[PDB]
Amino acid sequence: GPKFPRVKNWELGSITYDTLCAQSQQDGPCTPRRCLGSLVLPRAEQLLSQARDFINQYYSSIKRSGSQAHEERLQEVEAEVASTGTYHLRESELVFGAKQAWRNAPRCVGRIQWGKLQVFDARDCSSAQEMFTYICNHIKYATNRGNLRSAITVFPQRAPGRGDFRIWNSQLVRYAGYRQQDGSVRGDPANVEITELCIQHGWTPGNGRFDVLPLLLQAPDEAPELFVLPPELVLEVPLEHPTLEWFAALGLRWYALPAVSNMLLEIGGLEFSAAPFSGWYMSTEIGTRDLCDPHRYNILEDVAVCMDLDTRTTSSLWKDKAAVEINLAVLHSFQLAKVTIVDHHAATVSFMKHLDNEQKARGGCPADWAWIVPPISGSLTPVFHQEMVNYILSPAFRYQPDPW
Amino acid sequence: KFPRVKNWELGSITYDTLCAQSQQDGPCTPRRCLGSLVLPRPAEQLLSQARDFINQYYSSIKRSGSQAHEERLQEVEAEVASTGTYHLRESELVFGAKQAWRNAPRCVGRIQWGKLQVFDARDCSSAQEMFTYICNHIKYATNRGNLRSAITVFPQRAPGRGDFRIWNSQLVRYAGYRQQDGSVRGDPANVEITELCIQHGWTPGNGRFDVLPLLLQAPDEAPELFVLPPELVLEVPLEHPTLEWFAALGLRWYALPAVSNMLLEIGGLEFSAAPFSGWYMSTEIGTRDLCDPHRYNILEDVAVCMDLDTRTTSSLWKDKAAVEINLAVLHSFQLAKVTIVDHHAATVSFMKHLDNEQKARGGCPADWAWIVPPISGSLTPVFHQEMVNYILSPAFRYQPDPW
Ligand code: HEM
Ligand code: HEM
Ligand SMILES: Cc1cc(N)nc(CCc2cncc(CCc3cc(C)cc(N)n3)c2)c1
Ligand SMILES: Cc1cc(N)nc(CCc2cncc(CCc3cc(C)cc(N)n3)c2)c1
Ligand SMILES: C[C@H](O)[C@H](O)[C@H]1CNc2nc(N)[nH]c(=O)c2N1
Ligand SMILES: C[C@H](O)[C@H](O)[C@H]1CNc2nc(N)[nH]c(=O)c2N1
Ligand SMILES: [Zn+2]
Repeated sequence: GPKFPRVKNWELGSITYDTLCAQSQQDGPCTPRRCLGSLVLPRAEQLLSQARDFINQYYSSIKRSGSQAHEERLQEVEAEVASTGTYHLRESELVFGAKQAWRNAPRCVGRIQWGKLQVFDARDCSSAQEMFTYICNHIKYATNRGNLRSAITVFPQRAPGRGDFRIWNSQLVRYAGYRQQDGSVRGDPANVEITELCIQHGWTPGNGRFDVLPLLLQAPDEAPELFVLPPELVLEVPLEHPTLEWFAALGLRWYALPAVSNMLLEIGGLEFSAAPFSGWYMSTEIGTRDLCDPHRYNILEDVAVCMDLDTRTTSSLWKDKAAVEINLAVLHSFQLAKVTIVDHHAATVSFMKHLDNEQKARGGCPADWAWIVPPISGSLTPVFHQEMVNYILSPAFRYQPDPW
Repeated sequence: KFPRVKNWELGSITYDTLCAQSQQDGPCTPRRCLGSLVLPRPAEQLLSQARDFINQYYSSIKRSGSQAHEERLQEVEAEVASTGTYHLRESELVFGAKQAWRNAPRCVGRIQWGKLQVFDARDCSSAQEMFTYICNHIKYATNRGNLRSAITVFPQRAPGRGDFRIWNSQLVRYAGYRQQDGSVRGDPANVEITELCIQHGWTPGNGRFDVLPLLLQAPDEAPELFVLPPELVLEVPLEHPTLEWFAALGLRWYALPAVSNMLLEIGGLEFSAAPFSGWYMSTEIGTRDLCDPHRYNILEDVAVCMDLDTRTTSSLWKDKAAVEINLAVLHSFQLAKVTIVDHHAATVSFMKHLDNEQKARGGCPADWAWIVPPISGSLTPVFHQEMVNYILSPAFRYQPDPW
């Protein structure tokens, strides 16, 4: 009977109703006529009502809803907008909003960790050199010699008629992709453009499969400046397999720290164009997507040849078998090197726990089924059997187009 | 207006224009996507669905606007106006059936859509006759292992009476027997239907792979029980190409996947019993049927045979055993010479189908969550392909269990 989306788990037969989706103040790309759930990108008074709503969220979370401190903050916000066209978050409001944005992110399977996020405030930053210092500090804290810690650094918000703080790299740590004489790519094909941009801005490039890119950092109304990360700060894990002795001879490696640098963090209508955040990897990200996507490192055939598989027919399941060993290699190598990582089984189990916590706390959890289900062994994980409702809540992270 | 659809592996983009032909709303709204939900919960109407469908039929034979087209629209007007309903010509039924398959967004096997044997069983008046028709279908579709797609269409729904229904969800299914210890012997998905069969007089077996009888219901009658002749149900014992102990697990599956509980809708008419069959994609058996925790749940058994470390998720014992179970399914079907398709072959052919449908109709409705296989998703090309989901008619439609 409840007038809210009914949500079922088909493994366990259990039912919930999502009431949180009523809080959503932003349309996705679906209509009654057609579902667009699988698209990667969907394409004055406004600020105030967004600001008012965020402040209500803040005072709810500290249980001071309706208090005069709440009403005074409301009054203080609209008087700021009244005279400057914008307003500013208090420190504890920023901390709240950043965690809430992570909590609200439908595509993230790691949200059980949402309440544990180090928020570095960098809203004082005023140069690209200073952005560099801030980022190096973030990487150091976040990496913590392999005992990885979730973190976000928040640079100054968009200002009317002032250029943006931007990190040009899509991640803080990524490998170069060098377009070759014969059309092929050495390194990571995903990163051909950013690699070419780094060179155009004066970077002397390497010639390897795994060259850490430098950072391209843009302070307001200036050309971006180039910064090389000192190698001692970028922790990497050489890949070996627990029983296949030859795997180490492949010279494969990956970096410890997954750190998104190109997303817009929106809080109460305010927009933080540079606010890089980092966690730790789920092993499928490296072992399945990064290493096996045809349009990435594409190592599946090489590994299956080493494994002596029949690569000439689909029904030998050579792709499936090779992908499994590569994944096991990612896990074993990170474990050996004492770098935090989580396999897709533990990650999804922990996300089911998170669904249950959020059901109690907020009456639902926005989630993108296609992104939550891992790219190998999907139905072997509990999330495969769990219906999910997807909607946009704010605070939010947002994809933003490349600044070039 | 028209959604951009992108393949992320290849960089190629199409636009879906077919979706403007959808007449029926799905579960999503701009506020929230419900695309992952398995089921979401007069004469003038029927006349326009009928006109539209007849328009589709004559268009498909390139006789659009001809005398036979106009006179067939008149026939339908006249029949509906006098009786509240009408009847399809056999060739139109044939067209409608193929098109309902074509339009099925959860089906990865649609490259085959133009090749479907259609049995007209609309002259059925008893559970007995239904049983005979079902037996011909099975024998025909099975064809000693060289499987052939088929559908049998029983009499349509009528305003003045109950439905023809097949109580079973599939024609061939294994029994599930609830035990004293609250565990299940056989297939846990079929405990309820096994219990109905027993209640309607079936003497039950006691194995893990006991083929269920059929419960067939003619209008307003109690369902009747019919045992499938064991020589008609082709089965495949499962063994592994290199792991010799696998055969000892005594595992087996049936050759013929035949859905018997869906409703076929054509030109506004509803066929409540219209069982259809193709051939298996190996992951349905290897991954879902055998490995789902609420199914035969054999993963831990196999992984232990393979001597894997089960104590820890990080050894990827589940992933290892799942692949070997799938391989055993493929090998066993190929050895027994029964048609089967692996998920790589199937999804590659589906990509081709998307390309064909783009040229033919300017799109293809597809449910990404159902099209992407349950193991090795991103290792298939469909993972990287955006898809657009919507309801076209003719259609297969889910219907609730008759009891
Ligand atoms: C703590 C360990 C974490 C794990 C294991 C984790 C896991 C994941 C995974 C597997 C994805 C899908 C990525 C892909 O397929 O490319 C993802 C996406 C995402 N994660 Fe988490 N995450 C973690 C921490 C964080 C943190 C600290 C934040 C932000 C504060 C975050 C926010 C996001 C966002 C916004 C996305 C969507 C990215 C996009 O749309 O490109 N995650 N995460
Ligand atoms: C010829 C070989 C065929 C293959 C390889 C194939 C493959 C598949 C697969 C893998 C699924 C999803 C099954 C699941 O996860 O439960 C499916 C669903 C479906 N198939 Fe096909 N199929 C074939 C033939 C047919 C035929 C002949 C029809 C009807 C004439 C058909 C209509 C459907 C429908 C309506 C669904 C959705 C069923 C539901 O919602 O329960 N398929 N198919
Ligand atoms: C077109 C486009 C849209 C979009 N929303 N995201 C992307 C990039 C997706 C993407 C690719 N590689 C890496 C990531 C980061 C994933 C990531 C982030 C964090 C914080 C932890 C963790 N385990 N994993 C994200 C591209
Ligand atoms: C609650 C519910 C809803 C729904 N739409 N379908 C189902 C059953 C789905 C289902 C389960 N087992 C088996 C099948 C048959 C799938 C199937 C059908 C055909 C014709 C060929 C082929 N290779 N595979 C379908 C259940
Ligand atoms: C087309 C499809 O939406 C796209 O390939 C998605 C599918 N699911 C995904 N899921 C995750 N976690 N990451 C991705 O990059 C993708 N890609
Ligand atoms: C909740 C989720 O939608 C459900 O488990 C779906 C996912 N994808 C599927 N895909 C196929 N082919 N068959 C299924 O039964 C399912 N189950
Ligand atoms: Zn949707």
